[PDB]
Amino acid sequence: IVGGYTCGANTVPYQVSLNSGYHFCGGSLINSQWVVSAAHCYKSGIQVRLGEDNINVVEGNEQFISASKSIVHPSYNSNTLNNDIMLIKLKSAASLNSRVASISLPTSCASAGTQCLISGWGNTKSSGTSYPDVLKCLKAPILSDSSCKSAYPGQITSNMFCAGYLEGGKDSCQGDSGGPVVCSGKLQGIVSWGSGCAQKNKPGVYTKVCNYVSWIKQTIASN
Ligand SMILES: NC(=O)c1cccc(N)c1
Ligand SMILES: [Ca+2]
Repeated sequence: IVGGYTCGANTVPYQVSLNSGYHFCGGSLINSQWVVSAAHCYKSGIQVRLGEDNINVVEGNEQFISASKSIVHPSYNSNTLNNDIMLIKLKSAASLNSRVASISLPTSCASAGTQCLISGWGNTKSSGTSYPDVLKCLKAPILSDSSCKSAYPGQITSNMFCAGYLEGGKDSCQGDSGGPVVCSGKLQGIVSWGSGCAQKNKPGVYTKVCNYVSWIKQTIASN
């Protein structure tokens, strides 16, 4: 997260870290058994880390649970990142508490201008590299579809939206991928891609979760 702030420990209790020997992506807990992330975060051997604040220090509220299965969206296109969404099932159910909690799925899509909370452990610099140990947060509005498509002509599908600031300076970045965009208490986005981070006229692009609710619910119910 570039241009954000330190969230505070366990203030985003649905945020998870995906770990394969190291943190590599975020995700969101949607029930005690299932996490949503980005398809481009797929790999085998994922351990889901819940209850984290400093990802390099055991602070006492963590749960570390191996994934038993991962399900990439059937229409995911790795060349264009269309349908950049996957589901991860936990080998054992998370123990839900105030610091490990699920986030509700949308009942409809969110409007442009709605303010959202984006979070992650990704890079905090817009040129160069610095990774935080603690979770970072950014408040940012959903941008109009026209401003999104203007910024990325030929690359935005109906399964993507932009959020952030056309002036630059505040954005998600490498290492935030797969993590949440929450608006009005619902998981509306997944950190997906962008041209650099926090650059002018290049807002972050997010997977449009509201298009996938039926797929999520049916997939979970059958797996
Ligand atoms: N360009 C990047 O490193 C990146 C990755 C994920 C999200 C965003 N906004 C940017
Ligand atoms: Ca920790």
